[PDB]
Order: sequence, then structure tokens, then C-alpha cells
Amino acid sequence: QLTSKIISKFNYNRLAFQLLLNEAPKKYKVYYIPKRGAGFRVIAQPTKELKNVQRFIVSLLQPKLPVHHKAMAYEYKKSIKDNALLHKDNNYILKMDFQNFFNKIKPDIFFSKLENTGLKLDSFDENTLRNLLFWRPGKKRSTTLILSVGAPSSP
DNA sequence: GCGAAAGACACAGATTTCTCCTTCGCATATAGGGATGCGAAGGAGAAATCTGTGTCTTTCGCAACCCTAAACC
Repeated sequence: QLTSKIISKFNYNRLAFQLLLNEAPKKYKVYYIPKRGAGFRVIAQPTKELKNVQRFIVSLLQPKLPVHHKAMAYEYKKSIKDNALLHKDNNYILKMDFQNFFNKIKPDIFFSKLENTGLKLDSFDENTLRNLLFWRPGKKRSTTLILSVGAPSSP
């Protein structure tokens, strides 16, 4: 059970929680930031009410989802210095990069990994998870959700 | 992931112009008559150019953000 814990912690009633559930994807603000040089960048950040519940959510799933030890980003007691200590004594180096990394994660691929780990979750928790950690750009009938960046749970 | 407003890509078909194709009318170098050769217009039927419509590509200043310093995504 997961929806019960979130309801109890924030002392939400039935009607209020349901109202927030189906309007959560649109509570985002889109803005531009200057670039070092010439140009601009696009950011989208949620409201205060949705942020402090997203942070609470990630606390429950932190001790249940394994993460490989070769990833040195958004990890406790890890930084750039530990990243550069691996290649500090080698001659030839090759570097690569992805393409639009953060908007290629969708609930279709997210739930597939959850099923493979052996954890079984109820359908209500699936609905709660799908409508809370994801963003819906465009019109209300787009029916497309992207993880986005700038949210406390994406990294 | 993608607003509005203009281009690119692929497939038809239409049309004016040019070029190939009869039909006969001179012609002229051999004393009139006959023959080989070429010029003149209608009437085709072919071909380059243009124009039409329908399917996607790019990417916004997009109700709804914080105000302490440095680096990365």
C-alpha cells in the first residue's frame, strides 16, 4: 500500500486528493534561462505544493530500487572528483553523448522495469504514480507524458 | 513535447509549340515530251514547361518559478 501512506502523511481527504490527481500534470511553469555565450535554454518547474510531495515520494523508493555503482550523478557522497580519479592514469580517452536524454523516458518503459524487479504493486498505486511524476506538454488531449528535468524526482 | 505560418517531396494532367508527314506544283536541262529532283502549304501527333493538390518538417516568450557563493547535468 502506497496511496494510504501519502494520504495519511499529508492528511488529505478523499475529494481533495482526487481533485489533485487529475490536475497534477499541468502545474508546471515554463521559462527561459540565458546561455553562456549566445542563445537561451528552456526549463519547466512545478509548484511548491507538488514539489514537497515529490520529495516525499522519492524517499520511499530510494531503498528499494538498485542503482549501478558506475553512475556518479545525483548520488550520496559522490562528485566530479571521484569521477575523474578513474581516468587520471590512462593515455587515450574517448567521449560520447546522447540526444534529448530526459524526454525519452515514458511511463510505458518505466513500468516495464518495475515489473521485472519482482515488486508487485496495486493498480491504484500505478495510477497514482503515473499521474504524479510525469509532465504533459501541449493540449489537454495530447495524452503524452515526459519525465522532464527540474523536478525533484527525475534524476 | 510542439503553437502559427511558409517550404520541401511526390504524383497528375493540361497546353502551346514544334516537328514529322501527305499532296501537287514547278523545273529544267535535255525540238516537243518525259523524267528526276525540290519547293509550298495543311494537318498531324509528339514533347517540354507549367500548375495543381495533399502529406510532413521546424519549434513558441507556452495561468501555475526563487531571490547566498562556486562547479556539473
